[PDB]
Amino acid sequence: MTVEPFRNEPIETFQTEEARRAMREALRRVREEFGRHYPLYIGGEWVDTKERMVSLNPSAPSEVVGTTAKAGKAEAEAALEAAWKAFKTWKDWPQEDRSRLLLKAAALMRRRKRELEATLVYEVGKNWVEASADVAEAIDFIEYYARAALRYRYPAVEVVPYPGEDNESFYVPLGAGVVIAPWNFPVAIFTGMIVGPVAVGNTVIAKPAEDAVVVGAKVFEIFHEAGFPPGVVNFLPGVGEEVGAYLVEHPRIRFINFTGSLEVGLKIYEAAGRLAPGQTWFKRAYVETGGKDAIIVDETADFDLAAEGVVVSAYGFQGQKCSAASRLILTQGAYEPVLERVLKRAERLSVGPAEENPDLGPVVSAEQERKVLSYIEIGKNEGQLVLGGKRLEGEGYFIAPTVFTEVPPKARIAQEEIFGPVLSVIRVKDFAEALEVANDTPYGLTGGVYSRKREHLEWARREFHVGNLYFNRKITGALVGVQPFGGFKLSGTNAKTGALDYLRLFLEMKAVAERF
Amino acid sequence: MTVEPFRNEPIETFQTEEARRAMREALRRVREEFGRHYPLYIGGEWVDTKERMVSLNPSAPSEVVGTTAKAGKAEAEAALEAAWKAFKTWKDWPQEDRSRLLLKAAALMRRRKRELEATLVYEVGKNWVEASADVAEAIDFIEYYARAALRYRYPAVEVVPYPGEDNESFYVPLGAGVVIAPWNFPVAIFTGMIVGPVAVGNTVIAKPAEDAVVVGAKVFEIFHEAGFPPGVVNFLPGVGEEVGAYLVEHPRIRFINFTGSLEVGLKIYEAAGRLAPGQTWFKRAYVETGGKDAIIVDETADFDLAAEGVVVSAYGFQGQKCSAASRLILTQGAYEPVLERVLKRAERLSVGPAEENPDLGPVVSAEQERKVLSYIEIGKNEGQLVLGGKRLEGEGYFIAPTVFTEVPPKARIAQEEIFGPVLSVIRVKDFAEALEVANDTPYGLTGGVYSRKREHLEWARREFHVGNLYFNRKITGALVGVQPFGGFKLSGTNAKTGALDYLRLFLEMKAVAERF
Ligand code: NA
Ligand code: NA
Repeated sequence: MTVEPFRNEPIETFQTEEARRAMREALRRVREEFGRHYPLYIGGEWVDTKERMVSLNPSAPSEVVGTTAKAGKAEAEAALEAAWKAFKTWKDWPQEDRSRLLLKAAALMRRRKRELEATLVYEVGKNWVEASADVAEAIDFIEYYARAALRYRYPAVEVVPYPGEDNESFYVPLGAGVVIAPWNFPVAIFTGMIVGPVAVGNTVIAKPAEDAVVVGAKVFEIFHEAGFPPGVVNFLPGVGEEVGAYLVEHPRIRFINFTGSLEVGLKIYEAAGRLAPGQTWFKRAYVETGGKDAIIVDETADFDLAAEGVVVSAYGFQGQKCSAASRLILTQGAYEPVLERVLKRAERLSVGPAEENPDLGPVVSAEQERKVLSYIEIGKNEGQLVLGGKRLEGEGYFIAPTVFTEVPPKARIAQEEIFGPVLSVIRVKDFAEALEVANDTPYGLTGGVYSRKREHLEWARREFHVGNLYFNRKITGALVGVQPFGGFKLSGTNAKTGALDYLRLFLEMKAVAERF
Repeated sequence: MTVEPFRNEPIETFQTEEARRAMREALRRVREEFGRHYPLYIGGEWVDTKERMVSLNPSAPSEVVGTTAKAGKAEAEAALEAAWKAFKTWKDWPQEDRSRLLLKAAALMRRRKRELEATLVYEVGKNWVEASADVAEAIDFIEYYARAALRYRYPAVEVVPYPGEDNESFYVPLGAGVVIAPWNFPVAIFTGMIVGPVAVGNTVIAKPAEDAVVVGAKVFEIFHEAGFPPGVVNFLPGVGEEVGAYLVEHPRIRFINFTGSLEVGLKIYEAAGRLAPGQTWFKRAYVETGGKDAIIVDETADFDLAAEGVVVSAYGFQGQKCSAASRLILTQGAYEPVLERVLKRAERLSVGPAEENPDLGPVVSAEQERKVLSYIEIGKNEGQLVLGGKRLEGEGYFIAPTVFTEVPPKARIAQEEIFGPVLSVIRVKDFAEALEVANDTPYGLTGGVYSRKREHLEWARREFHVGNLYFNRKITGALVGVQPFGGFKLSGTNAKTGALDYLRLFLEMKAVAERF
């Protein structure tokens, strides 16, 4: 099969009247549908339940954006049966056929981009460009994995020949697994985590984050329309740990693909290591578990450029990114000039209902707000609050862009993932100390350096121990294909998304010799 | 760096007078050297201990092949410190330099081939050709991984370009890890499990199997002579669980490479899933955990060819292989002709001291002998004993080639890995039933089919669910490069040895972007 070379889906900036008009139209359609109910999707059909889940607007939490069905263990077992039944034949599809199915799904998603963006705006409080980046990335994952999967097609393995024999090695999919998706990229990462394993012959049971069940269902409408055979992909929104735990611990779950908090990732990995009664394999678990990401700026940097990149990195989607700059490490000569610019830029950021395209919408839920406010309280004892640090007026979960300075490297706010608009500024003597401070956390996801000194940049290339490192630019928004995404240390298992290597994680190899 | 394309090291058959003469002299010199003491190897030096371990000749257990130092927790910690210290600079060696070091080690091993084979004969009771295949495979691992490592060299990752930026993805080694090696291939697999990680910049603490500590020490002599920097490879023979448990559970062990029993493998995988106090990463654990491997024969096969291949697969190295044919599955039309041929061939097999180059030497230890004899007692009550089934006379651990027939597919002797010269013959209606029975174990390592029917071979290609499948030939002796080796299900994690993919397991990826 021959398609155009992969390119990334353009991220809409809404600079044209037509773009703005199209968004307003999408926002109107989506809100007119706030009354909709979305069932489970199991074995190729929408399956409702007696109990339901409610999805709220974080910019107006008294407003319901939709309701969904609620899976328990029984529906989890039904989905598992459907997934294994589907696997028996889905595994035998030619790779070209599976890749075409994905390409169809990408084309349908592209055609519904505005509707999906507008759903992210209302359901998770993304502003317009954050919303567009999320959906574009989801399209990218489907387009990239469709093509990348062909690189593994029968028989892909390079082997040494032997006289009088055919020696053939080839990959085969694992089976049925469970995807446990995050709320902060509930189209992009939700889609990527499902379609990567599915592209090469696996089948998947997907549990959306509670906060983003509506947009998850809409992605499944796309899967349904694309025509994935029954049981290949399944959708199980649920409350609390019931569904996820049942599947993670199940003897017949073959793999687990997880993105979310370290607390939960650690439990998943530990459970994956155990042989459940009657289990007949070693479970694979892929976890991406967040970061405490730093930007270093030294005295040679373009300070204006640095301040812009820090502000985008720290406060983009309200700092609710595993990639967010939550630490700003400044050498002596960079401290005053950089901090002053960061403060001036940050104090101008607007915060309000996401649909108005503010610089920041609200945090995602009452629980997120509680967590972020609690860390702000901790931060008041550990550093010097110099900007924000409070809830803003309205029922929406609006929190001001927050900055603490003179933060000790080993402070709780300098070590623990806050996942909100809170930046900790750390002052260091020189570049060597900046690297030491950058490295001394349990995590290793993203990092950045602003500097004009080549020796400092190339030193960081070698020694700033993070999976995704960026020089003289923002540290968020890794692009599929361009920047393989995934970390070191307690940021997870280094499963690089948007990379050729990702699909190998969902395959095993068979070696077959015939002696003639 | 440019070297000749990889070829496998030829396996000596000892058919020429020159080869016999060389081998007799090598065996004489090794025997003359019985009783020699080998210390631990830690941070570039041989380090002795007060306690010692004894290695016996399984063909004449009153004979002490040698003794070694015995490591406990303190020596394990000293080795870990040395391995992390070495890692700091070893990771920074150009890949060409590391690869050249492996090539030197291969050249030195090649020059000591006869001595190592003779050490295997005396220490683990391999006959001459089994010893030669073992050493040749060790040489192959070093040659193969030296070349394969270069395919991963800076910056190896294929990424999509982006305007105005350099995007550079590359691999880095993980750190210091522990190797727990088996007694049955204590040159080949001991070597491969160590030099693979080490090739790409990792460092290793290696624990030899208790029964094979002398040959492990000799491999370390080669490593020391080759000039691996201090700390890069470390040798810790020990008794029982102490050293292995201490390292597997350690917060500062980065990875674990294991080959041995399912029982032990399951505990290792479970422990690697836990975060030890102060641990700052998700451990990787690679395990290869044995098999219950079948050869299917149908009525279309060459029955004499099948019987030869079955006897070799079942009884080579006394059936003490993860790859050994421990099940013979015969369709109704093949049952009588193949079984009669197998019986006639097996009853002619010689058994005696390994130095005599018999068809079968002894099993490896008194405990192994006990276990195998216990399973023979179990088998007598499950199927029909038709050959052997007893210990022979002599102090060496000699067990007769054993055959049970009309074995129920779910019998313990048809399910559990006996690891001795015991073949279980299962009679089935047809090929479909043969595949069902072949698949219905918890394992998935090796298997074979003797058939002339193309439809049956190609059906097995798709449905006989084992990592290493062979048609119309023996199912043991997978060659490095030619047949990537590793299984499915409870045969382990499908870490394919002697394959390009093996080295990827010991690397993580970094993505570094510079916006100009
Ligand atoms: Na919501
Ligand atoms: Na021994």
